[PDB]
Formats: sequence, structure tokens, C-alpha cells
Amino acid sequence: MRAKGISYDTGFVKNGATSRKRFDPDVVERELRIIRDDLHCTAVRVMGGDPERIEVAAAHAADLGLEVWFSPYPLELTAEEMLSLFADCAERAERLRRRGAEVVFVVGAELSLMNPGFLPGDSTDERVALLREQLGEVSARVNAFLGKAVQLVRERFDGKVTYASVPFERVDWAPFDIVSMDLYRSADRFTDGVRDLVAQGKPVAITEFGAAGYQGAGDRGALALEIVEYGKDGPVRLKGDHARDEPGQAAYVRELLEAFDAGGVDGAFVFTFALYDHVHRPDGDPRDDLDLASYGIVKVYEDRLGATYPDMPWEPKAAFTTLAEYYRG
Repeated sequence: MRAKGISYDTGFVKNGATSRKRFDPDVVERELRIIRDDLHCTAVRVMGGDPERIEVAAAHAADLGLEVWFSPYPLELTAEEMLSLFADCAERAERLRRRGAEVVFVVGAELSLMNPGFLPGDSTDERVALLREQLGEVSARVNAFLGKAVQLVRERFDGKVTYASVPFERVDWAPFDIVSMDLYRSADRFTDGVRDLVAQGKPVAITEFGAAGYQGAGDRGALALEIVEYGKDGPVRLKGDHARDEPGQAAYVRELLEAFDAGGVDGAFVFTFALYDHVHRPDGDPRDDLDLASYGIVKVYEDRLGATYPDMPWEPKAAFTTLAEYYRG
């Protein structure tokens, strides 16, 4: 694998709510340094809904020598709002690319699930729930929007362009430089599917894959956040009492990385470094240990610093060790 990656949440924005209440650039710089030095990543997918935050993290990553996947990730935005976000992001991405950063631009993610207007539904829950013949219509709309968005981006940005798709969208990859797909294993034919994806010939990146950290979560693939009760601002509590299974999270990530290496992908981006508002509360009721549902490979505290990185408000989970070993060699 050429791009040994992880994604990095600078703050999704959903109805004005950020997923990352604190964005301290000194902390961001040190997290990205750990990602390079201790997770042995060569690339980072810098996600969010705030172009300035994405740009600050991407500039630190480039200054560290990391390949930057500049990755606006709109949530519940109209077409006009998405296009405006992409235009702003593409201008900043171009400024960075011109300074000599290696920058890939990602034109959104899973648009038919994350934003209205492709699939029926007023929320991602509604739209996912619809996965029980609309697929041609959904694919037509996604591809029509992507045709517009890619042209907008290429007017502003002269590097490689991709899109973090899901399989059912049936993206036309003709306008893109890289084929990117979000692939959760949930099991038998998996590596065969990866090889088919690689076979069309353009470099392939797996832009999103991972598991949460409770017992059984790897089975539930991309649906592991279904145990979370969400409120006005973010996660509030878990619906039931779940045991922690950090080894199972680590083993899921490693097995998928093995399947992607075997299948020949160009890049893979573990989802994810941290989900900062899914706080770890190890010494209380498990229903309040929001970190159990986190796809992050570190566990973030609300009120303490960690032991391994004593200036950091988080601690590695087992999956952090596993990724580091996998990417080291």
C-alpha cells in the first residue's frame, strides 16, 4: 500500500453542531506528528465541515510531510451549501498544493446518505433505513451532482480529485483521478470484491473502514453508532450496557487492512483517529462510556490527560498498537 492512512476529524458540522468542541492547533500539530511518527501513516484524510479547520490541520500535516487528503464531509447540506463548501475548500487546497504539498481533494462523502435530495428521507437514519430499484435514480442524481461539483473543484484546484463513495451509488469514475470507496465488512467474498474494485485500473483508496469498540461491534460494520442516543449537540448516552472489546476493534481493522493489501489497493484510511465528543468514562456506568461506540482508535477523556502521551487528552486503544505495527512493516 502506497498511502498508509488514517482519517482525522477536524469537526463535522451537522445543523451547526460541531463534532469537535475544541480545535486547538497546538494539539492538532502534535496529534498529526504522532500519526506520522508512532502510527507510521504516510497520508491523512483531513475531514470536516469547517474549511478553515480543515485547512489548519492540512497545513500542519503537509508541514510534517504527510500526503493530505483534503476532505470536506458535508452533513445535511443542500446542494447549494455543498457546492459553496467545496468551492471554499478547493481554493484552500490549491494554496497548499502550490506550496509543494501533495494534496488529493475528496469531493464529499456518501452524499446520498449524508445529505438530502438523492434518497428519500429527512435524516441519515431515515435514508439508511430505506435500505430494505430507486438505485438507478439515486445513481443518476449522485453522478449529476458530482459532475457539477468536480467541474467546480477543477476550476479551483489542479491536483488529483476523488470522492468517498459507497458501493450502491454506482459512481461514474470517468471524471475522477482516484476511485475511492467506503467499505465495511459485515464477510466471505470480501477480498474478491476488493480485487474487482482494483481491476478497473485507476488507483483505489478505501477512504473509510473501521469498527467501534464494544463486544459484537465489528459484526454491525458501519451501523455501530446505533447504540447511541443523540441529543441537541452530539451523543448523550448509550442505549444499553455493553462490554468493551478493544481486541475485537483492533482485529477488525487489521483483517480489513490485510484484505486491502491482498486485493491491491493504492491507499487505505482507517476510520478513525478519534471521535472527540464520544468521551471515555471508564470509571462509571457503561451507558455513559460513549467511547464504547467510537470508531476512534484513541479513547478521549473529558477531564484528564493520558498516560502514554502525557500532554494528550486521550489514550491509545488496542487498535492503535495494531495499526502502528501494521504500517511499520
